Amino acid sequence: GSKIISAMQTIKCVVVGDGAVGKTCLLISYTTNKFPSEYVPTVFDNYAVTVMIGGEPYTLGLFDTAGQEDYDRLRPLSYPQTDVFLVCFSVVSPSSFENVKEKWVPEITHHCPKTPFLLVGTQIDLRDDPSTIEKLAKNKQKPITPETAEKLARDLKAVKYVECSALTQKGLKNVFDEAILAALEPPEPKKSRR
Repeated sequence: GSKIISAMQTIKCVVVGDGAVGKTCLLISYTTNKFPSEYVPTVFDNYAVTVMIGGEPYTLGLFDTAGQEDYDRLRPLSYPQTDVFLVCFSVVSPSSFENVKEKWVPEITHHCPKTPFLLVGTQIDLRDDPSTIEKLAKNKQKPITPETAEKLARDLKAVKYVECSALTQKGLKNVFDEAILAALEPPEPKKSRR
């Protein structure tokens, strides 16, 4: 019975995998909607901002691999929290979204198979640019197909599968509505009688 609508349930997202090695831009836009086109690691990072689905605020605390001199304990005390799982999907690489299955599912659902599973297409701003080509250029270009992505999201049945470059926003408000809907899970006392 969550309190009335709204309220920053706080959504700590655990991004797993790299996907076209371009997940940075996502976190950037996840907070500044301005990926590396005009963003770079020149200041302290790691934080949660508050977004808005339809007028409700939901913080998103992004958490990637380790990388802290402080050396946190093997078991963080964030157990009692959200901790969603943003499986970075790769539509700008050759079936890169599939290595995701190989180690990302064993890192998110085999690890925390609670519900928050969001398959998000990454670096989609280069899916149409040669930018993501050097990333692989094995195929001199190769974006995920409609039989590729659904192919593995069908294998994990995440919370939801989409595509949206960090800065593009063709579905970030959706992955963000999901990432939050995956870490804020609203009550289900809906009213029937259509």
